Amino acid sequence: AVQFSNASYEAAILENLALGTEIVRVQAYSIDNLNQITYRFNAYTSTQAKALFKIDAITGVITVQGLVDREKGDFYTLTVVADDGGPKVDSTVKVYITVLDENDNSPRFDFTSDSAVSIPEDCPVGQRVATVKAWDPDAGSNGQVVFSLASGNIAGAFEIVTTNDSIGEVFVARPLDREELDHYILQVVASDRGTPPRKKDHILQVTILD
Ligand SMILES: [Ca+2]
Ligand SMILES: [Ca+2]
Ligand SMILES: [Ca+2]
Ligand SMILES: [Ca+2]
Ligand SMILES: [Cl-]
Ligand SMILES: [K+]
Repeated sequence: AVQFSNASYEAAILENLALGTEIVRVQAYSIDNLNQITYRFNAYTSTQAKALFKIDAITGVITVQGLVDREKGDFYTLTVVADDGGPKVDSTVKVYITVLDENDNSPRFDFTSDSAVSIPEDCPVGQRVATVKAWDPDAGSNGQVVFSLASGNIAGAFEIVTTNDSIGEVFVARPLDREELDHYILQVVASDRGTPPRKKDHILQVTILD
C-alpha cells in the first residue's frame, strides 16, 4: 500500500514569491509497486489553489505558478494523489499552505479626506477642524495607520488624533491669530507600523477667516 514520506505536508510561504519557487516536495513509495508514480492534484483541490500552485508529475515538487497575494487569500489546501496508473487504489495526502504577510502596501488616502478648510480665528482649542481617512490592507502592524502633522504646523497650532487605525482627526491645539498667521499648509503623513514604516502624504490647507 503506497505511502507518503509524511502523513501531511505544510509550508508557510511569503506572499509575492517568484513564479517557479518551490514550496514543498511530496514523495510516495511502496516496495511492492514497480510503476513510476505520477503526482497530481485531485478534484478536492480548489480552482483557486490550482491557479497558484502546480505539482510536477514525476518529481512531486510543488511550485508557484500564479501571483500569491496574502490580501486575496492566506491559506490553501491541496490534495495530492500518488497515482500509479494501474488498477490499485491510489493513496492521497494533504498539503497545507499558509501565506505570510509582506508590507507590500503603503497607506492610501480616501478621496473624501479634507484638502482645504476655512475656520475663524476664535476656533476654540479642542475644536475638530478637519478629517482625513486612509486605508492599509496589510496584516497586523503592517496595516495599522498612524497620522502625523510632519510640516507646516507652525507653533503647534493643530494636532491630529488617530482612531481605528484609519481616521485622522485634526483639532485646534493652541489659540489662533489671523494677523500672526492666516494660512497653513499642513503635510498630513499617514504611516503604517511596518519595520521600516511605509508612508504617504496628504496636503491639508487651513485658511484663517476674519
Ligand atoms: Ca499583497
Ligand atoms: Ca491506481
Ligand atoms: Ca502597509
Ligand atoms: Ca501584505
Ligand atoms: Cl521538501
Ligand atoms: K527539492
